[PDB]
Amino acid sequence: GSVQPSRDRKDKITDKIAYLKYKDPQSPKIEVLEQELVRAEAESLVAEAQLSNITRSKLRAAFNYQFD
Amino acid sequence: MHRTYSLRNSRAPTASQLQNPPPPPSTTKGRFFGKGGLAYSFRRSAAGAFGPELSRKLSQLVKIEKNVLRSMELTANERRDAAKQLSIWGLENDDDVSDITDKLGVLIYEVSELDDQFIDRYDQYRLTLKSIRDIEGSVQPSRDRKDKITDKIAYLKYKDPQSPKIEVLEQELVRAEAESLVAEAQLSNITRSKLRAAFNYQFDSIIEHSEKIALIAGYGKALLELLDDSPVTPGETRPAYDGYEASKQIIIDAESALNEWTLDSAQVKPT
Amino acid sequence: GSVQPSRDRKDKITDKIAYLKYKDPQSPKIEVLEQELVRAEAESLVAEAQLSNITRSKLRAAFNYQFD
Ligand SMILES: O=P(O)(O)O[C@@H]1[C@H](O)[C@H](O)[C@@H](OP(=O)(O)O)[C@H](OP(=O)(O)O)[C@H]1O
Repeated sequence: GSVQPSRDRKDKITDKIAYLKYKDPQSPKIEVLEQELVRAEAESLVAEAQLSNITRSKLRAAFNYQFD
Repeated sequence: MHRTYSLRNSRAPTASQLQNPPPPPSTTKGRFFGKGGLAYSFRRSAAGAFGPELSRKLSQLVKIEKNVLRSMELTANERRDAAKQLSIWGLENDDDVSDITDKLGVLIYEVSELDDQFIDRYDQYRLTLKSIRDIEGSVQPSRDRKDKITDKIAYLKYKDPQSPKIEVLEQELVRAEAESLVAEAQLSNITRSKLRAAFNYQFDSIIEHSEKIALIAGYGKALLELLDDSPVTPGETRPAYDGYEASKQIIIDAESALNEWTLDSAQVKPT
Repeated sequence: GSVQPSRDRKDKITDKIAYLKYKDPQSPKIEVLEQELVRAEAESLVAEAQLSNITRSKLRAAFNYQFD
């Protein structure tokens, strides 16, 4: 639940970039938005890994304890 | 630098001062500023207390640059209209005066034309600085969020160490740190480039405008050198003035020199 | 005056393509619209040439006649 908002924000930034590119290509906000998008992508790249690292361990430990 | 190297607010003697004594200060310098009412002050103050704290100063600088650029347009318009008025006034006089005055008005008329291009380049430089302002203002919230997360972790650790929110908060903190590590680099990468480019453009524009103005003034002096003067006794009649052709050649040469000049052919060579 | 509507239609088609790409990339109308755009471009390529061919001739002839 804590992990999800990062991907939410990345999707929002991507949608904003896609809309603003269509509206007018001459806006000066393309570069800053692209930099923000690449920053969010770099963050999510490690966020997904740290989310997927612990699930397969905690689930296994809990189920082993329950079965014992 | 008279102010820096001496506590006096006056002007230290120099070569120009030694050659010619400095003129008295202008009498039409009133105590009241009269800086276009309170609109300038409002534009100056409102911009510095609304947006993010990081980009507060650059907005003020942009507004002040806008005021600077705005003033020169009025100056150029007034100078052009002054030239027009002088040309109008010179008509009802002698033949030589009715021509020299018109030629001088025509020559003076191009200062506003140069100032318009200077203003355009100034606006370009202002936009270039505004880009840096915008990117730094967008950069700040990431560090704001990282600081907030760090403070939350520090408080929750003190409140009770047995809370299960330590691990998730620590992971969020490390994620924010990893994001800020590239955010700071991408913020610092472009400032030293955009500032350098904008200032180089501004200096090139200043050099070009100053050299063109100096050339125009020199050719104006050359044209005015033709105006012959001699005292006349009462009852005498001055000889008919015949110098129409020379002035036309002078102004044609001025046009040719102004058009031919390029940046690479700058006459001034700094040491 | 007769030449202008071709470029008007080409601009309209380009704007429609640009908007529909932003709205959703999964629409099946991208290919047909792109083909229509390339057809309009091929038409305008000769329309501009045939417009510019005759102006410099008719203007010159008319002005020569007037001066004579
Ligand atoms: O003392 P005041 O009320 O402010 O008026 C000034 C001065 O007393 C004269 O009236 C005038 O010089 P002239 O009589 O020669 O025109 C001058 O105009 P100027 O500043 O344009 O020279 C005024 O600024």
